[PDB]
Amino acid sequence: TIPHLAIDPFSLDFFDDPYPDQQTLRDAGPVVYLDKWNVYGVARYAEVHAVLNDPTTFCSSRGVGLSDFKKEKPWRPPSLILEADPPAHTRPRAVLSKVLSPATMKTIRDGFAAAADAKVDELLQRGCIDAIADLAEAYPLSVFPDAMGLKQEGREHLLPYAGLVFNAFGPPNELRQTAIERSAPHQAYVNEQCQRPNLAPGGFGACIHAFTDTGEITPDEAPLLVRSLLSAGLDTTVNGIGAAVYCLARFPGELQRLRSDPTLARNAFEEAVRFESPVQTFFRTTTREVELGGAVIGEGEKVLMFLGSANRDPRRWSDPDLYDITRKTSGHVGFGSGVHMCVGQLVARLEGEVMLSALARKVAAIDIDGPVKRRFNNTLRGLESLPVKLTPA
Ligand code: HEM
Ligand SMILES: CCSc1ccc(C(=O)O)cc1
Ligand SMILES: [Cl-]
Repeated sequence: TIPHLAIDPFSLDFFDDPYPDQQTLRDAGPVVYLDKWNVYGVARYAEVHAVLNDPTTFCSSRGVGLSDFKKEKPWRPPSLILEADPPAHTRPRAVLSKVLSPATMKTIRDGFAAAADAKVDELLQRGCIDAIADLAEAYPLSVFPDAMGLKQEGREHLLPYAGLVFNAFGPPNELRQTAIERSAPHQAYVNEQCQRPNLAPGGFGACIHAFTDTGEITPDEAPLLVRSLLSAGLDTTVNGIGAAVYCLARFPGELQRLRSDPTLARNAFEEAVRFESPVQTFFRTTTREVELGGAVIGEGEKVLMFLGSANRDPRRWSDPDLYDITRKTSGHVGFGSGVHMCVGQLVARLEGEVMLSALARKVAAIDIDGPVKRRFNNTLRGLESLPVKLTPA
């Protein structure tokens, strides 16, 4: 009943151009079996959305990577939020929700926007830049570690730790095993910065620790929740802003629309999250036998969701393969959906908005003027290098 496919969604060929293989996955049926890794796959919007929105049947506490925590030892202590189910999930979720709240956004917005304008002005002096190292990486690196309250020393470890995290959701291929081999110093740095004494007053980290007396979390939970923000909050935004710039460079008509109405900046970023989905895939584990898209999946089975594919499903989206900054994007699953829907989305959107705003006001053209290089990762999609020429408005 369920079709069996030999496509490896964690192969370099697949990362290099996933879209044909994703259509193959979608069109094979609502539920496929991937023989390469012995997991179920869902690549259509309807099923991805369904799975995300049934956390009881499709749980996160057995890991959202290939590895099933009931069978194997997690490579690091489980995340208290990503890798928990309700009810254990609920109160740590509420804390991060309050730390990364509207009111917090209001306190950091002017500083994030100043840094974005400053960076763009700086890049315009150089003219010819690498939009990944010099922009997509540089800008979040200039605001997010400070917003966390991290010391200056050791920040070089943040992006490698994050790449390690996203590679570790994948299967035990060479990307994963190589990241884990080199992980020790990145883990040591991160875990040490998660302790209260190391997090500057006023920051997200110190705020998490200050929530440890409300009865929502205990002091011994706070360092792992800081760990969550250091895992999830930098590299994703780097790839999201990277996606946006790449899109504006490939769709000059849309840069021109953005320039003419900079208030389109927030939706232009959202549409880039749909179009390139920085977080491409991750898993759930079935807690019982279940019927999904007319197919029967047994208990204790891993289910691979293709978020990027869901976001390009022509069953859901008109002209899914176009970047349209005035698209009604609501419903996209680039930030997930349901109880685990990205708790950091206000931070991401704020970074993305104020950067695209800066570009909209200061830049007349973005032309690729060098070889584009992709960065390969088991679950993150994004570029290694994007040489562009920026023309000042
Ligand atoms: C464009 C940028 C981002 C993207 C595409 C993204 C994507 C996602 C997705 C797809 C999920 C759902 C995972 C699941 O359902 O298992 C998620 C959850 C989460 N994200 Fe984000 N994220 C981004 C930015 C951020 C930022 C900036 C932070 C922190 C400041 C953050 C922290 C988290 C955390 C802690 C979770 C776990 C939430 C939960 O399990 O309730 N993310 N993210
Ligand atoms: C899979 C969505 S991105 C993400 C990575 C790490 C964590 C965490 O460490 O809790 C949360 C979300
Ligand atoms: Cl760790």
